[PDB]
Amino acid sequence: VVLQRRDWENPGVTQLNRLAAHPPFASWRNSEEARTDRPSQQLRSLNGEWRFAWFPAPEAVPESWLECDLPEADTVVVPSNWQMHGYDAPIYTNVTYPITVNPPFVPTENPTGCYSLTFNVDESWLQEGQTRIIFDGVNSAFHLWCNGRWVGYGQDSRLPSEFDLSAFLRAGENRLAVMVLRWSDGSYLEDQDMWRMSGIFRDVSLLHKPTTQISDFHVATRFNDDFSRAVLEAEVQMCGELRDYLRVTVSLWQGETQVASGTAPFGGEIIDERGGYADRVTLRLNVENPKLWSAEIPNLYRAVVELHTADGTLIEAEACDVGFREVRIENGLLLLNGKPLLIRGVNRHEHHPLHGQVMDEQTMVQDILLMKQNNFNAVRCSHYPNHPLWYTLCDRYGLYVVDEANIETHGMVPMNRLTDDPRWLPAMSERVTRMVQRDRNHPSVIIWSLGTESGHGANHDALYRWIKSVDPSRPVQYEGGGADTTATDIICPMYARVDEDQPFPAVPKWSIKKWLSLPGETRPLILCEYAHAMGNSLGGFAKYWQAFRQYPRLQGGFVWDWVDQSLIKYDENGNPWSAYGGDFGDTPNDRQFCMNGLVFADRTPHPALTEAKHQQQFFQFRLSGQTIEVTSEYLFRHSDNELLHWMVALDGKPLASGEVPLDVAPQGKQLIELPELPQPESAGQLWLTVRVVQPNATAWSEAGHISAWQQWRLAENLSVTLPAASHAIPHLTTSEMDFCIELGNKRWQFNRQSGFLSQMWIGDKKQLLTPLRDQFTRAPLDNDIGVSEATRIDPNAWVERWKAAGHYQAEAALLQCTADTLADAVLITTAHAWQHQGKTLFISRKTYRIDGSGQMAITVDVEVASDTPHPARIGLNCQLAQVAERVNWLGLGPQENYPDRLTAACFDRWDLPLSDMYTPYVFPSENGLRCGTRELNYGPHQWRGDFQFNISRYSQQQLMETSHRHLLHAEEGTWLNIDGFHMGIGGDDSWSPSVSAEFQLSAGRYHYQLVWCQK
Amino acid sequence: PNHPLWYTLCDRYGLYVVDEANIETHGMVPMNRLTDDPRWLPAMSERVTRMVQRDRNHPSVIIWSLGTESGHGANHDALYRWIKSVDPSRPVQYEGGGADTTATDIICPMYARVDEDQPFPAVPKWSIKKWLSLPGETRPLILCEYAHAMGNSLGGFAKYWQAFRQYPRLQGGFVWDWVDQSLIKYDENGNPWSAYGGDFGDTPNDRQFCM
Amino acid sequence: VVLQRRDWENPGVTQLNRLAAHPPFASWRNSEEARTDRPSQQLRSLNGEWRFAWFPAPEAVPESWLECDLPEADTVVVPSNWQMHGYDAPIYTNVTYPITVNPPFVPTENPTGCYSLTFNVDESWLQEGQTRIIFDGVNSAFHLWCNGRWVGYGQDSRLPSEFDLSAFLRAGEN
Ligand SMILES: O=C1O[C@H](CO)[C@H](O)[C@H](O)[C@H]1O
Ligand SMILES: [Mg+2]
Ligand SMILES: [Mg+2]
Ligand SMILES: [Mg+2]
Ligand code: NA
Ligand code: NA
Ligand code: NA
Ligand code: NA
Ligand code: NA
Repeated sequence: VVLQRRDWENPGVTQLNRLAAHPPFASWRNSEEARTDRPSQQLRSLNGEWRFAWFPAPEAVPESWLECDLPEADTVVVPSNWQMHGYDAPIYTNVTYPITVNPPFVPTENPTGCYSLTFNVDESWLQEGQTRIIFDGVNSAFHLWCNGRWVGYGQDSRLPSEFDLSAFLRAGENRLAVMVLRWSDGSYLEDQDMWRMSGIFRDVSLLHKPTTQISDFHVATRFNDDFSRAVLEAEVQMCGELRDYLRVTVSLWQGETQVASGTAPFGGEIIDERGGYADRVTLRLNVENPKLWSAEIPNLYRAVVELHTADGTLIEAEACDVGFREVRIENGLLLLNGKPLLIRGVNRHEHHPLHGQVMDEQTMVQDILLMKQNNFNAVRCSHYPNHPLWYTLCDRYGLYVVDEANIETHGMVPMNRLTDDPRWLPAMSERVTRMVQRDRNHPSVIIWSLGTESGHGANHDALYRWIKSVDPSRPVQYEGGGADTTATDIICPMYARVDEDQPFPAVPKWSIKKWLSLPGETRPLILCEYAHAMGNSLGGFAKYWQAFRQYPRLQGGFVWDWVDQSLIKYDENGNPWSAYGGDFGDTPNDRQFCMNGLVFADRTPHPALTEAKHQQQFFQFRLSGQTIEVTSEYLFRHSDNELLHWMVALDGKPLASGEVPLDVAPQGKQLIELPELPQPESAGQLWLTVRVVQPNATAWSEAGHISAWQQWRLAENLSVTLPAASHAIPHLTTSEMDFCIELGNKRWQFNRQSGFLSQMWIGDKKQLLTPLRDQFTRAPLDNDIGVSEATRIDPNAWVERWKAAGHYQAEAALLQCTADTLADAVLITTAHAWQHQGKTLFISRKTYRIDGSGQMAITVDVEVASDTPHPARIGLNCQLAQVAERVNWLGLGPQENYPDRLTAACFDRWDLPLSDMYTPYVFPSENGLRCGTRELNYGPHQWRGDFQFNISRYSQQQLMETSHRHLLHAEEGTWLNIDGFHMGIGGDDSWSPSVSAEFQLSAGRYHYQLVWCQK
Repeated sequence: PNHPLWYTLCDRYGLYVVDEANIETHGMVPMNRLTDDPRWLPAMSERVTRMVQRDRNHPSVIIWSLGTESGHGANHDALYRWIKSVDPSRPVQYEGGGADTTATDIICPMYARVDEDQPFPAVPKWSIKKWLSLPGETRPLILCEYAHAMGNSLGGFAKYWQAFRQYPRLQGGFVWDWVDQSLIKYDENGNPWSAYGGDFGDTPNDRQFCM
Repeated sequence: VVLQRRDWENPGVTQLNRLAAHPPFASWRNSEEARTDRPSQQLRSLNGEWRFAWFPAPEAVPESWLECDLPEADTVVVPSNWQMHGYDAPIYTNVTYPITVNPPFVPTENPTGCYSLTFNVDESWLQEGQTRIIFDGVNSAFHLWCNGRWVGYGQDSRLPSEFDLSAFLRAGEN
């Protein structure tokens, strides 16, 4: 009947014989083991080596497989995605469905994973009680057999499917057969922008419960006005035979101390004309001065739920961690424990570069640590319920969680075609209701989400109300249909900009500041997605945080996103490389658009992470005279693990430093008076830097962890002393093709046909491999290219405007090249025009002054045609012959920083290996820029001025021609790009121009000056 | 939902209609055991949604009902909101769980009395005059059932109508009910007689309570 | 698979292959007929004399009934309640369910009404367009076959269940 019914092409069948959803169970038979959360003899893992065979369709599966192991099958580890063992290709598509849109049907060619396990069951498990199997995650649908007999069927890839195996099992050896389908009608609700994989990718377990059992329990905590008193309310349900001797005890523990306890027989209050629930009981425990849970101090208690007889014989115990906290929206503000939150959030998919969508504790812990170390306090489960351990870890480490139903129908036209259809209400309801039933006792979950990108349909309204009715403790949000529909308690837009309206028809994205005050609007605004961190991105991040801090009802947002969804492939030599869309033969695909993370797949930070850390700081600073004002943004905790280190330096040379303990109340202020600083012995700019340091290790950070910093310019003494007059006078030599200048062991050559410096000599060793030429282009960033889908060739994108205007094609045309001998110098004057098909794009006018001290002063004045698209940069580039080990600069750093992403960078003297001056974005682009640089040192060379630079073994040309970072090859010398000016990188989104007007190079006329010398 | 012709005739002759979903779980213990269970939401939703989809163009239909005697479950709230979203032109009413829950736009009690309170635990039937002015209450009151017309009955009918006329927000009600549910049986001579519960060998039965 | 699935003991299955619900249709091919609400040639009634047999359970239904009229069956008027034709007793109960309260299960002794009809369809309906069958009320659940082939299943006693018969119909007797 299984092949005949085709349950995987019927949205009215989402399960068969599946048990009811419930909070995490372990069926402890000892209360102390429940209290301490130790392992339970009644909960076994079936994880490990299973048997697996791949088939192109369920019709290709032999009947013998149900009762006997296939000899051709392989032994594979479970949990796994079968794409990660190479049985078929993972597919990366964003919006467009990986299957033809013909609901409820899927392709007849539907990859089928046949899993099986031969395993033991002890006789004691079968002599009494109930033995069930739990599949925490099967993608996307499956039938289950046990000992050759059909058990049931399940859909929804991201929540546990449980089945009663009591009547199916024998003492001794037993065999499970699991037929997993890659595609089902469930897939229509699973159109997340991620790799499309399949298999048994989450834990498999066996759970033994007694016949008379705890079948459900809900924990609620309510508070008085000042949170000095709480009532813990615990509703407990049983299954089995009802009896007068039955009792439930809920006890609450803080460490080894029992704080409160209540005991009652079964039988709820009368609720209607037919009485009440005889199979339910509600316990109420008073708790004076509860320790409150927050992401700042994750105070937890332990609730133990004992099912027992009147005289104390235990039947079973369940338990959970309890966090006493209230979440409510009042007067337009989201309040936690009566205080308005500021969400420093990030979206986090479950992704591993080797294991695919299988999650392990180590990876989860690594993520949480990195998130907290970088000043995140919140996470969004984009876009499905997570591995169950995730919530336990967020409970214990302290992160706010948006728990989100596994519903996305992005690729439908229009987006709400299914979600407005009552025929799809049952499938949708189970994704929402079974999530709430599983996760409702986790304190870390503060907000429910109805899913993502599924338009706004009547089904959303129905399910919104269901949650509000079933769990009044948490707000419900949902972004679809314009982010402010009747199905959301919070205005939760994606990539709405700070000041700029994007007034799309029907679903406009208003400036977030504007959105709050639209006539009749009163709700809080928290972006469910913002600051798209794809490649070289997070330009404009500081603008969001300034607005968040200024506007009470702007309460933050969740960055998109945490980790690049790249996957490891191996080349012919067996060396690993990072792969994206299309690299597995998957087609259609959306290329690099799966890589939007603040960290690489292996959790190495992108440069943008530090910009997020700095903007998300919990301490704010002001300077007035000798006084630093420190303001705490903590809502609950005092600064009891913080000291302020301060340092004053003169152009990188340390002058004075000290330490002061921080003693700041939540939302409080502390004034720190700096000692009288000694006056500088020379010219230059004094800089004050402050860092907040955590002396002690925490659960989430090491001793000496830096949590916050800030810099200010102090006194400046401009240099008024002229350089010591030189005896020597540089000599000019003139040929038809060159102007050469010589001074001691130094020589400069200017090509009279090109008009550029073609060579320089130290001794008589050549310094250049390529001439020093103007550059007005950059290897395009992902933000420059501006595509969310591989098929789109968008004329509006920056890269396309540059290409169409001929910026990449423009050839320098020489207008002037003259040489004059001065009293103590040689002056070379040049002028070039860059034209494309008769149009003058740019004019560059330069002077090079070479004096007797060996310094070459370059003055550059550029004209940019007002009607050409604003250029990516205004600078010079050359390939140096030198390959040196180190780069030393006085400027902003140490990490990569761009004009609209430089707030985290500090001004100082930095020294790094050359390789650190390149950022290995998996899709190569312009990278490694450092701004506000007054001095750069590389080998024998020094450049001085006020410029931005990048320095690497890769030319802009190679970077723009190369699609993968592992395909890059170090070129002969060192490519140097020195920019007078450089365009913003943007990032408000990555599929439309996102660079703010103040960071575009639109001034028309540009001036910069550089001194090049040998040190 | 009735035979489709009923709505056509009510349109043309002129009667106001409460169109009601085919959902009643009276015999459950407690009454909301199914209607508060998410497993039964799909079956319940089709009884509501497919009614609205059929009858939403009939002018005679002025109010939707979520069914009767099924307590008050979270499934009622979901479906209440579904209707309000899909068809804002008609109020939604539902009596279960005490006649004034979050799943009803109209206080719609059954057999609430004019002056006399019946303060049952959980689901009290207040005096209708008193019900209207309970703290915070602002909704209209229309009894979905009153004046049980069983046998020699309708004593005190005038008392309802005096109150309906005096109180603006007491906007009437629906008598229980129109027609006796008696069935024709025939005796030895082939003479017809009116039969009720039990007269077909049906057991358990509730006798004349169908009339 | 019909007897094996027991769709009538599963609240997750309320229908199979049932068409979307909609307001009353008549598919007029003349605008003046639509305006005046006169009969439509495209809306036929199948009310009248049908064949009927009673069984104590669906397991008792002979497989031959799918493709051939039962000789022991009676000719009855439809629409009708079969209790009113004396096939079994109507039950009057108020609150207490007529069956043991054990959701989603019903008694094994489940009175089964086997209705059948032989009918002709005019030629032009076979060549073009979509032909559906509408059951305005069936109490309480039913499976449907057309020319021996299974069509679908429906619940809810008080709303129409509609099924596309286009791929099932043939020239002559159906
Ligand atoms: O709006 C979105 O933009 C992201 C683009 O990377 C990603 O597709 C998210 O899943 C989606 O919610
Ligand atoms: Mg299905
Ligand atoms: Mg999407
Ligand atoms: Mg059913
Ligand atoms: Na704010
Ligand atoms: Na993406
Ligand atoms: Na590139
Ligand atoms: Na009145
Ligand atoms: Na009655």
